[PDB]
Amino acid sequence: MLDALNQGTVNWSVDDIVKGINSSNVENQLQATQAARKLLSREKQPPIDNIIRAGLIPKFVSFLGRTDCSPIQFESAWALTNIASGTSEQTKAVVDGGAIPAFISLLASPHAHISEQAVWALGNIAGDGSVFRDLVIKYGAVDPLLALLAVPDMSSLACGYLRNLTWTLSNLCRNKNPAPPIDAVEQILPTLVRLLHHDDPEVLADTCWAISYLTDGPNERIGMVVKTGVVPQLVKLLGASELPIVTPALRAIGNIVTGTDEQTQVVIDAGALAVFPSLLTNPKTNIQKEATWTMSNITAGRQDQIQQVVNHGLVPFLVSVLSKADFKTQKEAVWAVTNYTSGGTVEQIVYLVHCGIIEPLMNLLTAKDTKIILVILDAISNIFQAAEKLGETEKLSIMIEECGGLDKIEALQNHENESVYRASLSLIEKYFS
Repeated sequence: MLDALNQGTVNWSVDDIVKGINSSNVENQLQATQAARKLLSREKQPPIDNIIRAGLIPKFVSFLGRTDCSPIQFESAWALTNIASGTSEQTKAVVDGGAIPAFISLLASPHAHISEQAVWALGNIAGDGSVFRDLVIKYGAVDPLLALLAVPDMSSLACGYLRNLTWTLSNLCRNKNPAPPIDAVEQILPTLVRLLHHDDPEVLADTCWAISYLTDGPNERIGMVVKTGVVPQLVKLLGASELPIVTPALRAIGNIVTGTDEQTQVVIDAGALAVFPSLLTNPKTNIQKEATWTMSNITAGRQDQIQQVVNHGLVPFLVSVLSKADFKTQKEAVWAVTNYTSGGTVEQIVYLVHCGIIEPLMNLLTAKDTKIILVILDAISNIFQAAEKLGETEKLSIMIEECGGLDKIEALQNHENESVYRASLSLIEKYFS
């Protein structure tokens, strides 16, 4: 019944656990609790419902408060968490048994490894959905969670512990319907901001993820993030060599430029455009895709913003990706071109055409995707409008003819797709007759 660690074992019955856990002997209570966490920590087929049916949750929860015996606090935190990591109903049973406030009080243990358990517990529950997340917040988890990081140097804290607390904060930032209560976000941001200057790769990755969640919302949310001055540091991390940093850094920058024109300018002012050559030629196609998407949202902005895209020499990269990247990225490149031609100046559209946008664009008119064809034709239209202003519609017509583009446009003349038939007929009637 005891192993060579003097702990309870997986060989204890529920009968045994119930007896031990109800004893006045503290060592017996601890062994019963160890036997329970060992049973419940089996990855596969843990007998969670048997422990719940033995009415044991309220007892495990009161053990969380047993300062006289930190190992009992640890072992019961562990068991409860394992229970909570099960079905939604199993989690709901842990919560209904009062575990959240008890975990929150446990953050005050002067034992790092105990307060660490509480952080871990609350992270698990918070991430079990928006509803639990809000319960964790409503019960007051935020203040004590942050107080653990209110120290002079974060580096006084062990890497493991910091990783664990950062992970838990990012779950308080995660999910929608509904999104995190705004005042909790206000409270948390300044700490995330300090975390982005820490130099542990996993801490940085977790914090970038949290920021990406906060920036996935209405502009009010984007603004809050932007107003902290993190954007520059986010841009620095875009440059990081670690893909697990670059990926959420990129998502966050991508989200921010879906915001207002001023919000996008903060991104440009921080020097993001300079990182785009390495992103747009990054072997990971997901990065190319996210990067091109971001670029599509910058070329949807103002003319002096489009001008910075040009000034950083990014247009040939865009041509390159429109030509010879995987299709999902090519779709973002179509958007980037359509946006750029929708808002750019005449001179900017002349430059885009001199970079050789036309052939790659025309080639995509064989795509079997109606949305994409209609957008490409929209882009074609915008380029023609600029040629009108120079009285050069005809020289563009000729550029389109020679790279096989008039053929691809003629090929859309099929009534089976009435939408595509009309778009393409009009274009043919106006500039190819």
